[PDB]
Amino acid sequence: VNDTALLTAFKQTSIKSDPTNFLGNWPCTWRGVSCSSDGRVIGLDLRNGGLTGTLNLNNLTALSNLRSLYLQGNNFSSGDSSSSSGCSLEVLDLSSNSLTDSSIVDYVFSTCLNLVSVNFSHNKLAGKLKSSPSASNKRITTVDLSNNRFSDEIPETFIADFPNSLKHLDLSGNNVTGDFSRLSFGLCENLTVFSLSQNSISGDRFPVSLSNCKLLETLNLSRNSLIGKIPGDDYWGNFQNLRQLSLAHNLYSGEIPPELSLLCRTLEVLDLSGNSLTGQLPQSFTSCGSLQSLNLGNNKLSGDFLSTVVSKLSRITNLYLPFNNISGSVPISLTNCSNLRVLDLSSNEFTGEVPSGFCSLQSSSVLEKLLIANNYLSGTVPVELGKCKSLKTIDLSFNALTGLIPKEIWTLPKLSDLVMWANNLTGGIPESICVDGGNLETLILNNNLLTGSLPESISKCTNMLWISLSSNLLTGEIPVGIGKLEKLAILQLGNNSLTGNIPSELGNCKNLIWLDLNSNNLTGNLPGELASQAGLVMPGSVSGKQFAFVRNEGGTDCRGAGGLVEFEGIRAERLEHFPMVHSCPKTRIYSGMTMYMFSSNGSMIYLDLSYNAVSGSIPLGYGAMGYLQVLNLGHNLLTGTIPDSFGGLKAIGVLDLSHNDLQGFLPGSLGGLSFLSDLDVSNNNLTGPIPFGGQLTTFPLTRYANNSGLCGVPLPPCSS
Ligand SMILES: *[C@@H]1O[C@H](CO)[C@@H](O[C@@H]2O[C@H](CO)[C@@H](O[C@@H]3O[C@H](CO[C@H]4O[C@H](CO[C@H]5O[C@H](CO)[C@@H](O)[C@H](O)[C@@H]5O[C@H]5O[C@H](CO)[C@@H](O)[C@H](O)[C@@H]5O)[C@@H](O)[C@H](O[C@H]5O[C@H](CO)[C@@H](O)[C@H](O)[C@@H]5O[C@H]5O[C@H](CO)[C@@H](O)[C@H](O)[C@@H]5O)[C@@H]4O)[C@@H](O)[C@H](O[C@H]4O[C@H](CO)[C@@H](O)[C@H](O)[C@@H]4O[C@H]4O[C@H](CO)[C@@H](O)[C@H](O)[C@@H]4O[C@H]4O[C@H](CO)[C@@H](O)[C@H](O)[C@@H]4O)[C@@H]3O)[C@H](O)[C@H]2NC(C)=O)[C@H](O)[C@H]1NC(C)=O
Ligand SMILES: *[C@@H]1O[C@H](CO)[C@@H](O[C@@H]2O[C@H](CO)[C@@H](O[C@@H]3O[C@H](CO)[C@@H](O)[C@H](O)[C@@H]3O)[C@H](O)[C@H]2NC(C)=O)[C@H](O)[C@H]1NC(C)=O
Ligand SMILES: *[C@@H]1O[C@H](CO[C@H]2O[C@H](CO)[C@@H](O)[C@H](O)[C@@H]2O)[C@@H](O[C@@H]2O[C@H](CO)[C@@H](O)[C@H](O)[C@H]2NC(C)=O)[C@H](O)[C@H]1NC(C)=O
Ligand SMILES: CC(C)[C@H](C)[C@@H](O)[C@H](O)[C@@H](C)[C@H]1CC[C@H]2[C@@H]3CC(=O)[C@H]4C[C@H](O)[C@H](O)C[C@]4(C)[C@H]3CC[C@]12C
Ligand SMILES: *[C@@H]1O[C@H](CO)[C@@H](O[C@@H]2O[C@H](CO)[C@@H](O)[C@H](O)[C@H]2NC(C)=O)[C@H](O)[C@H]1NC(C)=O
Ligand SMILES: *[C@@H]1O[C@H](CO)[C@@H](O[C@@H]2O[C@H](CO)[C@@H](O)[C@H](O)[C@H]2NC(C)=O)[C@H](O)[C@H]1NC(C)=O
Ligand SMILES: *[C@@H]1O[C@H](CO)[C@@H](O[C@@H]2O[C@H](CO)[C@@H](O)[C@H](O)[C@H]2NC(C)=O)[C@H](O)[C@H]1NC(C)=O
Ligand SMILES: *[C@@H]1O[C@H](CO)[C@@H](O[C@@H]2O[C@H](CO)[C@@H](O)[C@H](O)[C@H]2NC(C)=O)[C@H](O)[C@H]1NC(C)=O
Ligand SMILES: *[C@@H]1O[C@H](CO)[C@@H](O[C@@H]2O[C@H](CO)[C@@H](O)[C@H](O)[C@H]2NC(C)=O)[C@H](O)[C@H]1NC(C)=O
Ligand SMILES: *[C@@H]1O[C@H](CO)[C@@H](O)[C@H](O)[C@H]1NC(C)=O
Ligand SMILES: *[C@@H]1O[C@H](CO)[C@@H](O)[C@H](O)[C@H]1NC(C)=O
Repeated sequence: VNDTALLTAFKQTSIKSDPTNFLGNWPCTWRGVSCSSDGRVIGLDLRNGGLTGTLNLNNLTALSNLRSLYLQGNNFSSGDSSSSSGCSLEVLDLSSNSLTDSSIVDYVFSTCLNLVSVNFSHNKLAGKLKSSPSASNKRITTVDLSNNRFSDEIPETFIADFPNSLKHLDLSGNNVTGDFSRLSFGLCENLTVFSLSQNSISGDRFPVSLSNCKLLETLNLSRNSLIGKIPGDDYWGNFQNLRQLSLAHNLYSGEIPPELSLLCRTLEVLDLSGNSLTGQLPQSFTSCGSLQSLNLGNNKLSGDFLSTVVSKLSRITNLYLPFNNISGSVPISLTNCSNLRVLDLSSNEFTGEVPSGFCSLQSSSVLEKLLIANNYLSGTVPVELGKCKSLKTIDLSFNALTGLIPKEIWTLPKLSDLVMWANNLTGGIPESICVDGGNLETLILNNNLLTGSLPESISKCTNMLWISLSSNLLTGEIPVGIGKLEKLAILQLGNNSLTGNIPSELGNCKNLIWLDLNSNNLTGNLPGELASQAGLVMPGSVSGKQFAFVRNEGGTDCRGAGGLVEFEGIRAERLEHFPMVHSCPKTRIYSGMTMYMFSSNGSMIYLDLSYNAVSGSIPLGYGAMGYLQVLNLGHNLLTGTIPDSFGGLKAIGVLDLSHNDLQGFLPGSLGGLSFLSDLDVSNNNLTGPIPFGGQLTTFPLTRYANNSGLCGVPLPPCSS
């Protein structure tokens, strides 16, 4: 069994697909294989090779001298059981694969006594935790079981049963359970990084052994169900080296113990967000000269501690306090934080004016992100913000601002996200956008009082992902240059007074997936190029953004098919009381993060053109939109017939064609539409039988009413 042969064996009895030809030259000359001088294999590096196969580690460990095995970033599944061979690995990397049989972990823990670092992260390893590395293993230092599918309670001695040289143990990203106080860390020597984050571990007390981890640098216990008070008193003196602590998204309550400031000699990161903490950051925390990231969001904190305490922290660079009860005016002492790059105070009870002193710092300010959404700020957008040349994101939405958008905002060089919807801002969009100022990714100013037209200059914002200007007082034509924005994914211009034709150039927007021009004054014909991207849409950087969708539940009497709104830093409760939510008698609020449902070769997703004066026939190409979930062409002057191609709108759930002048029959293929949950073809001149398949026979009468001779259930039968 020569080493040269085993790899070829592995290549034939494992690899199922090599679309990149990563092994075409297949001992030492081969790709990924590193050799020693004596002519023995000691390393196999096949990371990110797009390999599809079935890994059985015993066929690689047969190699006598193999100590390095990199298979991370592939599509390897788990193979048969062990053929009983000897292991010599020191480094093993099986990350980002499709392993499922966790026996591969029991084998590496039983054998592989020279194992230094192992990583199974981002696989599908299932089952309960059981085996810890062999006691004969005297070198293992880092072990990463994170982001798998492990289950059930953790063994009481699991962590403690690790060799004494362990330094880094990552168990985050599974669904293990258990009262945390019953878990033993043992003497917990040499341990510096430990994470149980993102599991279902309960516990109202910490285990006593944890206090033995005197060398701990990162303690991450976030996204569990730990309850009670944060351990105070002298407890945090055990961790004289702790640099990062996270107790976020647990069930902790009470005040933040002043004794937690024992970590302030070395603490660099604290995340206590997502609990039910009250009071303020105790004054004792002034000694945190090393703290860089303070995240206390989604709690119930209040008081003046931003000024009494946080302003005294010099190394602060990332400050998060959104979703709290902090009232009053924003403190100006926060400018004494000279190294502050990101600041988030959204969803508090702030009053007064926008903070601006950050920019007139004796030096240039490094502030890049300023977020104060869902507060009660008033006045105008300070022109002083134009001095913060490092600014990239500005979120002032859902305040009570008024006045114009200063020229100095639109010329901030690095600006990227300009977000101030749900205010009373006036003025227009400069003709000098993205030319003298930053090339934006998001321009979200819906529900304001802006006026004028949309500058043709918008064509210069080639990085644009999301435009929202709905419910303003805009006029003019939609500039044809919009078609140059090939990264533009979302475009909302509803509830304005726009005139002209729908530009054919919209079809050049390669990534456009959401188009809302409803309730304007547009004329002309439906451009056929709006579907010219069906089956070609690539996903893009617009994904991963907080949104909320308010579904108007009032048929066609309610204008538009709902409301999609950017929702960073905003409370749902504040939306459910927005009068535009009362615009429809009945509503439901969906919320989440923007996420494509196709990896490539997609189509448009949302199209609302209702309440205009567009005329002509429905372009047949519109039936090709396979991922289209909404099509609202209602309330126009459309003529002709409903294309039978509409039978290929497999993803559609809402289809509004009412209050037009459509003739002919309903395509029978609509019956094949398995997600069609809301159809309205009433108030046309449609005729003939209603398609007998799908949900079309169960809809209310009002969805077919006022036509010229429709028949069939739910209408009277056509034969009488
Ligand atoms: C422990 O451990 C843990 C784990 O376990 C961790 O955690 C982590 O962390 C991290 C950090 O980073 C993160 O990541 C990140 O994130 C972000 C986002 O975030 C957000 O969100 C998320 C999500 O959420 C979700 O999920 C969850 C769970 O799963 C839940 O809970 C929720 O609810 C949700 O869910 C939802 O959704 C989903 C999806 O869709 C679905 O499915 C469901 O159903 C629903 O619907 C989260 O997670 C987060 O959280 C956070 O935060 C918060 C607030 O803050 C808090 O509370 C928490 O705790 C956390 O925290 C954190 O953070 C913070 C701040 O914030 C701090 O402070 C602390 O410390 C911590 O850390 C939130 O909410 C994003 O953004 C990202 O992404 C990024 O990155 C990546 C890589 O990694 C890439 O790829 C991408 O793209 C991006 O990037 C960016 O950035 C960069 C830089 O770096 C660059 O490069 C790029 O470009 C970008 O940029 C930007 O910008 C620019 C300009 O500048 C432009 O251009 C562009 O375009 C853009 O825009 C990431 O991913 C994660 O997430 C976490 N996880 C967890 C689990 O949590 C921690 O860390 C630890 N700790 C310690 C150690 O201490
Ligand atoms: C700290 O701030 C939070 C967040 O703003 C406050 O919680 C909110 O308090 C209002 C008070 O009316 C709650 O509204 C009530 O809720 C239910 C309907 O959900 C109903 O029983 C009442 O008619 C009323 O509308 C609101 O739901 C609540 N928000 C959340 C997310 O729980 C809190 O009151 C503030 N605390 C102090 C001491 O100021
Ligand atoms: C832009 O369009 C609005 C509204 O017109 C559309 O709706 C109204 C019904 O609301 C309907 O009458 C019209 O045919 C379109 O479907 C215009 O404002 C409306 O003007 C009509 C004129 O009869 C008045 O009866 C309405 O009260 C008035 N307002 C509303 C809310 O309807 C507006 O004039 C148009 N602007 C331009 C520049 O064309
Ligand atoms: C920008 C993209 C990525 C998106 C923001 C994406 O992330 C969202 O998931 C987006 C596609 C989701 C969020 C809200 C959804 C609608 C909510 C709703 O009330 C439903 C009622 C009924 O069930 C109908 O049949 C289908 C309806 C209309 C849904 C269509 C799909 C929507 C729009
Ligand atoms: C690991 O090597 C063993 C030993 O060659 C492989 O087991 C054989 O697989 C072939 C092909 O499927 C069968 O015909 C034999 O009956 C198997 N047993 C033997 C030879 O004793 C095994 O398939 C290899 N595993 C992987 C994942 O490559
Ligand atoms: C990764 O490999 C898995 C199998 O391990 C592939 O999943 C199969 O893909 C075929 C099409 O090639 C489907 O017919 C099967 O139903 C799939 N099986 C399972 C269990 O999902 C998967 O396509 C591969 N992914 C790649 C190469 O990106
Ligand atoms: C479109 O935007 C306008 C902006 O004025 C909204 O008009 C509001 O309508 C309500 C109806 O109850 C009035 O109470 C408000 O006073 C109006 N706003 C203002 C600023 O006067 C309208 O609701 C939006 N939606 C549509 C037309 O469907
Ligand atoms: C998915 O998109 C790809 C993009 O590559 C399409 O395939 C290529 O399209 C480009 C133009 O973008 C042509 O120059 C290539 O000749 C195409 N290659 C092919 C077809 O192999 C692909 O057609 C799209 N798929 C669907 C279902 O629309
Ligand atoms: C079908 O058309 C009739 C006639 O226009 C509609 O009845 C009108 O309803 C509006 C508001 O609902 C009233 O202001 C009118 O006075 C009504 N006219 C008559 C003659 O009664 C009816 O609502 C339409 N049906 C649907 C489902 O839209
Ligand atoms: C582990 O800790 C023990 C006792 O403190 C020490 O002797 C040993 O050298 C440490 N091992 C490593 C690899 O640091
Ligand atoms: C505009 O001002 C009025 C003043 O009464 C206020 O009620 C309204 O909420 C403001 N608009 C917003 C916050 O979008």
